[PDB]
Parts: sequence; C-alpha cells; structure tokens
Amino acid sequence: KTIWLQGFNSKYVNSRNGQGAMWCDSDTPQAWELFTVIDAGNGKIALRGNNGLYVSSENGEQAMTCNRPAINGWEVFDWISNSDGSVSLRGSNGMYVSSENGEQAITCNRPAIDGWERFNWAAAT
Repeated sequence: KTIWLQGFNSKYVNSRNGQGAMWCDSDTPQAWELFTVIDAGNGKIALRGNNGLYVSSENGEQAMTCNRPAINGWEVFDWISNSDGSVSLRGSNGMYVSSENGEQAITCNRPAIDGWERFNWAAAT
C-alpha cells in the first residue's frame, strides 16, 4: 500500500515534507517520495505522505501540496490504469495530476492526459 510515482522526466514525485508545493524532482525514491495509498471509498484514493499529511489537488488553483491534515474534498483521486501499465490521477475537479516535466511544481489543472500526466509506479517494498 506504499508506492512511489516516477514522472515523465524519470524523476520521482516528492512531498517536499509539506514545505511548499510538491515537485517531481527526486533522482531516487526515498522517504519523501513514498506515499501510502488510502482507499477513500467510491472508487477513490487518497495519498498520505512522509509527514502524515495528505496530498491535495488544491482544486487546480495553485500547485499541489502535501500538507492537509485530513482528507476532504480535494484530497481524493481517481486512479486511472493506462494501457502501458502507467497510472494517471484525476482530481475531484476532473483534471489530471501533471509532473510538469519537473520545470515547475506539480499541478492538477490539465483536462486531458499527456506524457507529463502519466506516472510509472511500484509498491515501495
């Protein structure tokens, strides 16, 4: 139930310990790159980061974060299994989580899946 997410730039999604926004900038998956997948009901998931806080879409109004203390909503996502075995994540605003190729903090404001919105994943163990 613990995973990492590897973005388009081959880097790993980084919680940044809840200090600022999340980035897809880590060269290897260590503690801040591991997320506990939480079954949130209704076929949705949430993600709890290294700091015990929850990943938020921020409804696409600003870059994604991992510092919400509880799940509401903007903290639940549809897990989309892609044909190649990658995953995409659709926030509750209907937009997709984007690595932004590591050039800016991760966002959830894209209406369609492109390369930056596809992640390789694996159970951390």
